[PDB]
Amino acid sequence: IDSSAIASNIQHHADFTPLFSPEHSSPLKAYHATAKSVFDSLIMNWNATYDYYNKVNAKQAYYLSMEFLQGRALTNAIGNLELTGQYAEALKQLGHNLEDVASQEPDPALGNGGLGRLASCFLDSLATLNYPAWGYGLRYRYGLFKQIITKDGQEEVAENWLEMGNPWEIVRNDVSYPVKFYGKVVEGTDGRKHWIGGENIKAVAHDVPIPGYKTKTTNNLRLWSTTVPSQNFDLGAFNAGDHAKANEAHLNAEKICHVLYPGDESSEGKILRLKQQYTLCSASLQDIISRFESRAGDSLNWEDFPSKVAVQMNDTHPTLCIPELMRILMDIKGLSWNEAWSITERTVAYTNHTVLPEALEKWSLDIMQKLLPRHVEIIETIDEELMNNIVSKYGTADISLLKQKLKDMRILDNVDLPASVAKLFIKELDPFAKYDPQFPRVVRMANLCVVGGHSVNGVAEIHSEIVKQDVFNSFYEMWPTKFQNKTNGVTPRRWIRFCNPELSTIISKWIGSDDWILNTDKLAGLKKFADDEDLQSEWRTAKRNNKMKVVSLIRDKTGYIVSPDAMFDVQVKRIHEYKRQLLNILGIVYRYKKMKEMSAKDRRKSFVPRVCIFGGKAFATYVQAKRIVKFITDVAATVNYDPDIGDLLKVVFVPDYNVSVAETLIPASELSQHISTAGMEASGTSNMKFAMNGCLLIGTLDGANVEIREEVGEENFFLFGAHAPEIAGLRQERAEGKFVPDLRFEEVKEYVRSGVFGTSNYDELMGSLEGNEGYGRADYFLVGKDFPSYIECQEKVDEAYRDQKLWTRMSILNTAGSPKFSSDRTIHEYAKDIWDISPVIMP
Amino acid sequence: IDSSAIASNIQHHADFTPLFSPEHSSPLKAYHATAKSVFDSLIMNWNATYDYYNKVNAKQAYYLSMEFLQGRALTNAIGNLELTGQYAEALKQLGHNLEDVASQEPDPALGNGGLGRLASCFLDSLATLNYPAWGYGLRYRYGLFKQIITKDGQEEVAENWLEMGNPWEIVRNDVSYPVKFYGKVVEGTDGRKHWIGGENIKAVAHDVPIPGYKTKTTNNLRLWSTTVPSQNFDLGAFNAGDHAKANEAHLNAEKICHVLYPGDESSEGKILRLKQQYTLCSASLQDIISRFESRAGDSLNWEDFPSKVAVQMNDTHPTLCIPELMRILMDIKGLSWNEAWSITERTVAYTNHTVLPEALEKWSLDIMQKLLPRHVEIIETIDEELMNNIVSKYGTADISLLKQKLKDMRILDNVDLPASVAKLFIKELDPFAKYDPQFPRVVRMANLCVVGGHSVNGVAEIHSEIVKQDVFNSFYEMWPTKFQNKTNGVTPRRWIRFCNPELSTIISKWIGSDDWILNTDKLAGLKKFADDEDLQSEWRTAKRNNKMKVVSLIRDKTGYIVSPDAMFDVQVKRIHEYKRQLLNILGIVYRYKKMKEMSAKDRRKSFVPRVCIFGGKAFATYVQAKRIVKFITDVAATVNYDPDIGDLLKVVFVPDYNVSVAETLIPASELSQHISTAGMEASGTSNMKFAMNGCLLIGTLDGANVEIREEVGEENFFLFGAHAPEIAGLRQERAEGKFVPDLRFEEVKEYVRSGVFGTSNYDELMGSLEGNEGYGRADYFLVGKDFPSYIECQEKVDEAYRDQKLWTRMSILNTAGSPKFSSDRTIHEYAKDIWDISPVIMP
Ligand SMILES: OC[C@H]1O[C@H](O[C@H]2[C@H](O)[C@@H](O)[C@@H](O[C@H]3[C@H](O)[C@@H](O)[C@@H](O[C@H]4[C@H](O)[C@@H](O)[C@H](O)O[C@@H]4CO)O[C@@H]3CO)O[C@@H]2CO)[C@H](O)[C@@H](O)[C@@H]1O
Ligand SMILES: OC[C@H]1O[C@H](O[C@H]2[C@H](O)[C@@H](O)[C@@H](O[C@H]3[C@H](O)[C@@H](O)[C@@H](O[C@H]4[C@H](O)[C@@H](O)[C@H](O)O[C@@H]4CO)O[C@@H]3CO)O[C@@H]2CO)[C@H](O)[C@@H](O)[C@@H]1O
Ligand SMILES: OC[C@H]1O[C@H](O[C@H]2[C@H](O)[C@@H](O)[C@@H](O)O[C@@H]2CO)[C@H](O)[C@@H](O)[C@@H]1O
Ligand SMILES: OC[C@H]1O[C@H](O[C@H]2[C@H](O)[C@@H](O)[C@@H](O)O[C@@H]2CO)[C@H](O)[C@@H](O)[C@@H]1O
Ligand SMILES: *Cc1c(COP(=O)(O)O)cnc(C)c1O
Ligand SMILES: *Cc1c(COP(=O)(O)O)cnc(C)c1O
Repeated sequence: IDSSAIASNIQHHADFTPLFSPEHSSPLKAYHATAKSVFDSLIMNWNATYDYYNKVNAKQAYYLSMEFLQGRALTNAIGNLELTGQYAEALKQLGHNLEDVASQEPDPALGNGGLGRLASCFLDSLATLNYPAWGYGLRYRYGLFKQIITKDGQEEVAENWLEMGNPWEIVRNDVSYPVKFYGKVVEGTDGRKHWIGGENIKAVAHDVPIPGYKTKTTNNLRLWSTTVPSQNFDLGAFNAGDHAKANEAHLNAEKICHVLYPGDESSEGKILRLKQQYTLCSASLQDIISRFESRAGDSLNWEDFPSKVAVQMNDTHPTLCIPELMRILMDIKGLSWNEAWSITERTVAYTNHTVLPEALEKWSLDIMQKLLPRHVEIIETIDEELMNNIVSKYGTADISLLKQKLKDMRILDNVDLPASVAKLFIKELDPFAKYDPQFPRVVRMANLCVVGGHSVNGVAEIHSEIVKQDVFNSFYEMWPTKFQNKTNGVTPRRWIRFCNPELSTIISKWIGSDDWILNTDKLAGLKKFADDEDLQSEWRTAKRNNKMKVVSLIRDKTGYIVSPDAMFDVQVKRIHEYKRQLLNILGIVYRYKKMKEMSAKDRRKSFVPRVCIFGGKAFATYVQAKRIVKFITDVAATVNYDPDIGDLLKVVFVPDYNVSVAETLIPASELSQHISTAGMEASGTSNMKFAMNGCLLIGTLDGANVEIREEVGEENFFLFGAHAPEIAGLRQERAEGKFVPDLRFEEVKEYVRSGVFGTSNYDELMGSLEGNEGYGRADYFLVGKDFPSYIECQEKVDEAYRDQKLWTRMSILNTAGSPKFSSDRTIHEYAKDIWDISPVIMP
Repeated sequence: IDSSAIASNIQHHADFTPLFSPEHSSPLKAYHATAKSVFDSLIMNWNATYDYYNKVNAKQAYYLSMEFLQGRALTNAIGNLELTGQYAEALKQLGHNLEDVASQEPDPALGNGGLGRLASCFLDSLATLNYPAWGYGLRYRYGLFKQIITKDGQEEVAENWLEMGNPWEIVRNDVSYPVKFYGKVVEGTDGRKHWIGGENIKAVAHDVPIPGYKTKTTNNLRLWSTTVPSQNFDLGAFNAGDHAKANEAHLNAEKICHVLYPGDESSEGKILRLKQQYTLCSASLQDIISRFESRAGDSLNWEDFPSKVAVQMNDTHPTLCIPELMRILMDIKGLSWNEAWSITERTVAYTNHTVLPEALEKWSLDIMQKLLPRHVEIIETIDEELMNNIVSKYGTADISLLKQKLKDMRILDNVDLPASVAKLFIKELDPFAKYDPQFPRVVRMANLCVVGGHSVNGVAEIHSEIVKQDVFNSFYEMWPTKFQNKTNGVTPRRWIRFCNPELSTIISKWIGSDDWILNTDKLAGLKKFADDEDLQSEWRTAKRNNKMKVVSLIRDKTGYIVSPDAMFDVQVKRIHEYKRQLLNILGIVYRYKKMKEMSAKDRRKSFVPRVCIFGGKAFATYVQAKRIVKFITDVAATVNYDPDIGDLLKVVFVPDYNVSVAETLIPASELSQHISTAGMEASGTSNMKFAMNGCLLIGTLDGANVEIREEVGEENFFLFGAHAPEIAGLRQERAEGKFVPDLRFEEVKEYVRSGVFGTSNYDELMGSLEGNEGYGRADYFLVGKDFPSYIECQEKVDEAYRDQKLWTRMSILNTAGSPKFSSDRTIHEYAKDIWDISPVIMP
């Protein structure tokens, strides 16, 4: 299977599955063709893998998520098939360049943060390790948004990734499932419940093959596109002139897949958010059920269901899986409550990803009751049961104790207790056991997930402890055997081998083979070579070579001109008060001010030259975050064009940070920042990407840094800031006026109010770092607190960078320390300890 | 290139361009694959033809139309490539059946009536005869509508043909043209006009190859799909919860291509109707201009434009081509008025298709002025010129005469005359030369088309005379050399060879070859064999064999059970008061009543057994037409289940009449009806299809029947009814109470009011056949008048069918008489006498 045949297959797809005029010649045209030529290998293998799983009828694992940051598939598919050399040559013959062709691929608009990229890494590992597993998600048309950076700060534009269609997917027209909204429940002849009426849509499957590395195993991300049958278009409306009304039905079905995490401060935004989730659950489960039945055939027994199916709820979005499975098993197959509940408990598992409350979903019962009346019936029964198990395991005797246990674990909050439990609170009836109209009736999804899943895990050792101690305590006490940990990871094929081929050469040379790509434990053999100077020379050169690609990026995307002989200092992540991009920039602002009040001789002596690179998207509606990116941009303009500074300091905000950007940025990075308020980050995965590439980490004792420190060693990691235990203390200290800030921190704040950074003075932004009390103020994320610790920590980073022997020694020990953070071992752990699945290898 | 390789190509497309799960097995899946396997041959040849035309830079002809009834492509593509035998065998190997696979193809929803099917026939002839010509149109998503027949009559459902995508098209992503609505005009530095602002959309090309018969020549139907760039989607709107507002821009662009001939009783429906047309013109012309320029290259001279381009305006919908070409030539290329006008005059030509006023488009100036302000400026200048040419060619002297000439030919009606011409009417100023607010300001498009095109033709000899005498008289007088005739035709490959293979065997046998398919004149050699009994036997059997396919159709689509040993009497056409389906059914109702008042012995003696088959769609908003289909259905129920009748008479209304239905119906037909009120049908093409298949015609001296009678001979055609000259006379006779109807016609009307045809008595419908005066009444289409002539004519049809030697002799002479009605010679005529194009044969 040689390069000359491949160049013919490329030509073929350009001409015989064409998207452009024949005489037209574009890199973009070359991409759609090359994509399709590669894809042929994936279809062959996809079908082989599909057919073999059906034969073997092995337990299949199903990963549900609202997010998938797939990123560009081309170079990773080609790389995994090991046709990387030959596709490169093929494109030379045709007057093209692979790097240039690959760069025309649009990033799928299917995700946002770690949650999505984690899921994606997971799928690559799962395929690579021959595990039978699919991903289920929604096919978002416009995604979250494409970030543009103007003079007003961030602006959001809808993404265009599907405008010419996605070559990396396959429409499965025979795979359509009906999904239902609103309606009402009634009891049929056969005493069985029947959910009728309401609005009805159909979800259609779009498959995205996941090619394994050096394996024929090709798994699948099945993506739901919602629509309605053309007949639901209203010609009466259209011919009468009312063209929007004519189109109402199509809009409502289709908007479900328009935007990721749509704004929900409106009742209409909530209903959509909820329709998004139900669709994911309903369509996905129906399909899972379907596959179980065709494989079972004549020998069909539902008790076999949890031994053939594992469903993984990634955060609380897919919670509805639980009652949805109960609906199908009872209303459609005629299983009894306990029979269905037993099966459900053992099929579902839950991973929590953040102690942040935007993930601890609460829903209005009234909305849910209206949209999904049958599911509320089911939850009502589940919550009645849950309370009877609590009654058993505790009280009747101690009522005030029992009262507390019931608040904590209740799924439906502020509802009239079931008759059974209300009994215990007569005096008559206690107000606690009664719905209070002064407050909302709420459905607490996280509790329902804890009840419904046989396993509950977090994503880092510190975090899964927080989960057991702070978040779900009464539940841990009841079912200690539910609670686990599965520390996150990242695929080393996309995040070393294919994003950083230059380093990858150096790695396989000194370890003696390239097997580490798969058996990443074998990177540890670099520890001993850490002080060899010849290794160090190749290692430093590689970093420098990758830095020149970023100089191109910054030049092109922002217009700024930046030298690669400086320290590349990066912070790229979702723009949130808690991740504290604000802390970082203010630290830069302090050094900027010091440089400006200092002689040009001393400037060289005092500070190492840096290029401080920010990136990430600010949730559009999040007002304060958006002001933070605006602010960063303003500082950039002021610093980069100052002749007193020059190449001693540059500050750059790279627009539209996504998988593609990270793939260039990360390998070129020498210092990355992960400086979240301690105990707020659950894990974080860029941490792990950076370390794999020999990037050093400056950060807090928070999430995955903790374990990353353990692996690479305290001496090869820049630690600063208050620790997790001390947080709420330092806050309440602030509340009673007891915190007095560093003199240097007051200096910076006022130097910002000086107005040297444009016509804006930002008294409003600095205002969130002041006062003792009140929402949006009181420096809740401890920026002013950790400030002095931090800027002092940055002095030690300077001094280390001065000894490039040391810096490179440490650089190397981070790569040597990374193997724990391979998504491969994250998968093994999941596979053994939760899913209980076995690999399946085709002959 | 053998059948065994083709079956592999089919398998390949099923697996390597898949639309369904791999284990799924459907006739439908087999179609999409087979379609794609055939398509590969078309792409090869499409590109060969494309490239060769560019080389030769031969004058290209461009057919613009709002309609294209393409019909199913599969068997016609396969047939034209002459791979018909081998594709049939290929499908047997794969466990499938071509007829069964072909029947899964959805009819494109791209047309409605003759206008569309004519255009389509034309494209097949043009490719077949090696003429360089494209068709330009819009890609309608939901089409006009899918007709369903319920107990309430007709109901309209939006068509679903694109739900899985069209295998027979190619998206040309590099071909996008901006189209602009509203806005305003301003004068730039360079004294040149500039149209700025307003709403902006983009039209994208979708190509549909037109394979020629036994030729490599593969021409093109370029179809415009309107949209906007994803960035015009409003995230602010979406995140705020206002999901319709977020989507407003996309809806407005996209709705342009949603429905064919959208209802326009609303100002909003008119603006759309107009946006549809402008888009067709604007996008198409820009593309034409573009191709001219790339072929011209360095040697570019605009005086060469009409020697390289011919644009054909099919009816008044593409009228805007005229001022649109003027816009581009002046505002974009900088040609002067006379330079651009000279070129425009010689590029554009106009075909009028009906003296019916829904085609003689009048537009409100105020709407047009708002939507297309620059185009009105241009029309204003054209109308000023037109009036100066009339001033020259007539008056100043005779003013009342000149007044009359100006009313008739004026493009803008009820507008203030230009200063120049207003001069001639001072007394002061004559009210005639002044805008009267008591009436609308109107733009008369047909006049503009006459002014703008170097040729004006009709579509049958009688009609093109009507056009010169009645419709455009003053214009004919001014420019007699503009006015022509091009009698319509139909492609004999789709309408004999491939719809009727059984007959096609018989044809090539007795003529000695199959060259007639191409050189259809050679059917004339059948005249002499008309009385050979062995020919007659094969001929009768074929008809009977094709009738058994219709028994299946009627059984399946309506549920009625009908014997093929009866006369198959068909009327299938758009349901219009003027085509007079009402006349036909009432004639049936008369025979029904006669049979019911008669002994069962006499019933056999008096009437030949018939199956009377109606079909066609009633424009949804057209209230009276819809009542006519309702009525027909009610009669069907009453007649078909009457034991006194049995198989002596059946009446059937076939739902959703389209190309596909006609392909089964026509070859099986023995009598077809074309009974329009004389002088109202321009041509008609089903006439010609029926005759080609040996179907006899009963009809009026109207449109193409006239010439069809001339060809097959008066003795082989059933003529009835008042003639064209006598019409308006018979009407005004009615107006002054002088018409007294036949006693048998009053009998039928009252027998309908009897209520024997269901709970409806239809006094409202019969009401349109009564009175002397008033809109919707007064029997304007002369149903009661022609009635006695007609039912008596049907007695002669009975008596002829009794002598099957005679009937079959006549059947044969109709096929022998058809060659004139081949779209091939219609094309030759157009090509020589209007377009002035030459064929181009590749080596
Ligand atoms: O992949 C990364 C994470 O993804 C998921 O988190 C998403 C949330 O579930 C989703 O709701 C959304 O959350 C945004 C809020 O909707 C939005 O209001 C805002 O929150 C602000 C609020 O606007 C403001 O009034 C207040 O002062 O501050 C709030 C934050 O403290 O922003 C939210 C996100 O930035 O977006 C999330 C992804 O961006 C998973 O749930 C999570 O576990 C993953 O880590
Ligand atoms: O392909 C066949 C023909 O196509 C084109 O004709 C189309 C018309 O241009 C288009 O406007 C439309 O016309 C329909 C009217 O819009 C609709 O109102 C109705 O007209 C009725 C009216 O509703 C009613 O009030 C009155 O009593 O009677 C009117 C008719 O006399 O129906 C019209 C069509 O049935 O549809 C046409 C195609 O269906 C070409 O223009 C034409 O030349 C072709 O022959
Ligand atoms: O982004 C989340 C939000 O959390 C904090 O809200 C505090 C607030 O200070 C209190 O008044 C009360 O409302 O407790 C909340 C935490 O439980 C921050 O105040 C705010 O800055 C931050 O944006
Ligand atoms: O479908 C068209 C429509 O045409 C006729 O309208 C007549 C009408 O009778 C007159 O009162 C005046 O309005 O002249 C028109 C023709 O110029 C028919 O009357 C009507 O039945 C028919 O539907
Ligand atoms: C790895 C990755 C993330 C997650 O980063 P955190 O460190 O968890 O904030 C987000 N976005 C993209 C594009 C990534 O590649
Ligand atoms: C030929 C044809 C027509 C045109 O028929 P007329 O006799 O002009 O009314 C309309 N529709 C279809 C599907 C056809 O095949």
